[PDB]
Amino acid sequence: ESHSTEAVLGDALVDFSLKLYHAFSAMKKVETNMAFSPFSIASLLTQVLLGAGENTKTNLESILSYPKDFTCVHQALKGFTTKGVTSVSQIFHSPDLAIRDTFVNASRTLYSSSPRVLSNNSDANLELINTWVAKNTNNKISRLLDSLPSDTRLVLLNAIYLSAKWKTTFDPKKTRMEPFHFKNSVIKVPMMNSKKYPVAHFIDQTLKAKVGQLQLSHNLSLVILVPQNLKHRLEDMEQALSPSVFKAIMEKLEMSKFQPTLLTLPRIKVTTSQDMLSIMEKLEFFDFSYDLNLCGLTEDPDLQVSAMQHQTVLELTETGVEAAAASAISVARTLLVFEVQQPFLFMLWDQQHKFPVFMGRVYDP
Amino acid sequence: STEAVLGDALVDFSLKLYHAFSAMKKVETNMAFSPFSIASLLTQVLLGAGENTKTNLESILSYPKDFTCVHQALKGFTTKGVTSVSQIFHSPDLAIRDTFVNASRTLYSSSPRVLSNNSDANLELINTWVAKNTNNKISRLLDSLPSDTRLVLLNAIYLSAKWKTTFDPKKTRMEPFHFKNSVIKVPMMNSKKYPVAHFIDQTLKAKVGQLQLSHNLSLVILVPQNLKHRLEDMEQALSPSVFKAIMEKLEMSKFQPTLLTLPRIKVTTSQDMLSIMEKLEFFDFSYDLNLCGLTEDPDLQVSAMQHQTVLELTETGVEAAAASAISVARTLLVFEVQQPFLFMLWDQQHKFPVFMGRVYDP
Ligand SMILES: O=[SH]([O-])([O-])O[C@@H]1[C@@H](O)[C@H](O[C@@H]2O[C@H](CO)[C@@H](O)[C@H](O)[C@H]2O)[C@@H](CO)O[C@@H]1O
Ligand SMILES: *[C@@H]1O[C@H](CO)[C@@H](O)[C@H](O)[C@H]1NC(C)=O
Ligand SMILES: *[C@@H]1O[C@H](CO)[C@@H](O)[C@H](O)[C@H]1NC(C)=O
Ligand SMILES: OC[C@H]1O[C@H](O)[C@H](O)[C@@H](O)[C@@H]1O
Repeated sequence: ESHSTEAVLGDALVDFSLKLYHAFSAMKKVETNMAFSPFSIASLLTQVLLGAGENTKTNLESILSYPKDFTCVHQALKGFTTKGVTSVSQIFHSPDLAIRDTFVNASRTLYSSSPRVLSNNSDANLELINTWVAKNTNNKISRLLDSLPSDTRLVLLNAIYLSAKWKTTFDPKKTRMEPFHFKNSVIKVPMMNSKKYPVAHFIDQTLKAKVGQLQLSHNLSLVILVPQNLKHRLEDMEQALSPSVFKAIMEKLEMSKFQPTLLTLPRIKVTTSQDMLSIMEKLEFFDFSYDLNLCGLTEDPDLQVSAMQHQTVLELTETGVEAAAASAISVARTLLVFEVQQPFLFMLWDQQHKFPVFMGRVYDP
Repeated sequence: STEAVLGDALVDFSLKLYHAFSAMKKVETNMAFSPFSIASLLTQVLLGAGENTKTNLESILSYPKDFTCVHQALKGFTTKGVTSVSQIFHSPDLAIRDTFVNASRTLYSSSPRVLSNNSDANLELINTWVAKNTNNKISRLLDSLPSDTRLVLLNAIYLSAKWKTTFDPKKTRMEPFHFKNSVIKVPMMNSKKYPVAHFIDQTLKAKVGQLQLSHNLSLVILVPQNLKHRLEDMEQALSPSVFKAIMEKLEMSKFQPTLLTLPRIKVTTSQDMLSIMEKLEFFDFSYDLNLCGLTEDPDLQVSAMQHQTVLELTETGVEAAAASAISVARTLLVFEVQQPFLFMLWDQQHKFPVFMGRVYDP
């Protein structure tokens, strides 16, 4: 019956994540930090897909990389949900718009929420939504929006942050201002260290890059892709990172073993809000502004997604669950390195379900 | 020819001193001393020894019979990487033979000095004289002299040489070291790629690490591998045979970029060497002392015999480090110095130990 679909969804999420990666890369400036959540965006879009028809249905399916009649997905996606994030995602809608019952049941069954309703005046809503996002993200994301349209009929939202932490704590006392290769200068940045941190790692020839997985709480890992030499730039690594490439990177990593290892990386501290309409368009999906068929969601025939915000917050500092083993006094028994000293690309990958929860990159902490 | 033979003899002598020094000193103490400069001072005295004292010194110093070349060889060995002072003083009532003073001048390029008249004038004389010719590194060689002093042997020495490769001072934090069974925090130097020749010796159960210094000197470090082995038991397992092999090995062993931590080495050790000579079973310097060659005077004894080593190895090097050591190029090789350890400061050219010692607590 289902089960099938954890695998199939898994694949589709990888493919989608890259699509977003590049589209995000594009909308952002050229040497910028970014972070976004393929999972939570895909789930929000998959919520919308539930009540899409004819064209909008086939077009979403296309974007999200789902095959035809992938009905199981809505269960599967709820099943995937990690407790290592706090992921909020409501469809709002104006009073003049009337939401179908058969949708609201299916939304409740499967997404355990349902479209909310906007107040009467435009200006009342902005405070509503920012309060509502703040409340259900425990104030991590307070201000999701700075404006709404005036004629707003259908708003999609998605705030998300990483609550998970490192399995293994980093000693804060062992965190100096060490060097990082920004642009062609060198800059000095807070950098975390452990003489023996547990690390699964290897080299990939195709990317010409160092791949480093680091364990986190809730069966999440952080996968880091740094180019090996400084002679390779990040941009050209991005453009060489196929979905086929990527999937092999993870199959490899699953076999690859965590071993005590000399570790430096920076404090990761990335927050990225993004008008996703721009992105959807960048992916060649224009339905959210014209020819939008959400029959399933509503009967109303003159329908368009007035706004679609995404926001990721992501801190990985020293704090871990478990304090480090054998005090890392020396580096006895281990003879391995992984240092992160130039701009790099990262997943935050679910190990259990084999898909990317977050994705991004760091040029400058 | 005698460079080889002297080389061997100096190794053997150095250990003999090591243990004797180990013995006179307390149990978990830093020490540092110079086998070369002590041996040379004793070899100066050997020049004018006769019958018994001659054969007994020869024995101690590990020289074979009729090793006449030695005095040249030893002068030839002298490194510019140290500042080594070593005078035989003597009182006015004692008369030094001419044939000695010429041979001393020829070979040791100095000659016995003479003491003032009153005991108390001499102490200031000698400490000034040692200060002057050691550029104030060793000021106060002595705190007392005997009263009836007739023959004083002295030897101050310090290491002027430095690391080939500088250590970054910015990269020197208060990191941990395993003193006693506690842990203490001590200034520790680091380089992600320092050039280091190293290996493991099973006999000692120890890490051996050579590090290059200026003037064809190296610093050889012997740390026990695990914390489970103590230093004391490593000392007692360190034969001359063991040691000589350690160096033959090291000569073949290659310097390679390597992850390095060690402490700041900062050791100064003054020592009444009579105590040592006795500890080595050489009693001539207080009775049955035959220095016919040095003097005709028949009622002769070495009233005092001081040694003093100063030894700083901090970050300062000749050459600043290559490729900035930004990351760790080629392989991860390691040598970390985090528990008490034993060291040579070894002449590579001539193959003998200039200094020897150990560090329990920086
Ligand atoms: O964990 S570590 O040794 O780096 O961290 C500090 C440490 O510096 C402090 O120890 C000493 O305490 C005196 C106060 O008398 C300070 O002058 C110095 O900071 C330090 O020499 C301890 C003491 O609370 O605090 C931290 O753990
Ligand atoms: C509610 O939704 C599920 C399918 O989404 C279905 O099993 C059930 O029949 C629905 N019930 C009602 C009252 O709509
Ligand atoms: C000086 O010393 C050398 C070697 O000991 C010797 O050849 C020479 O005869 C000595 N001369 C005198 C006058 O003492
Ligand atoms: O590298 C040494 C320098 O580091 C930092 O830039 C400090 O601001 C400066 O005062 C110091 O001398």
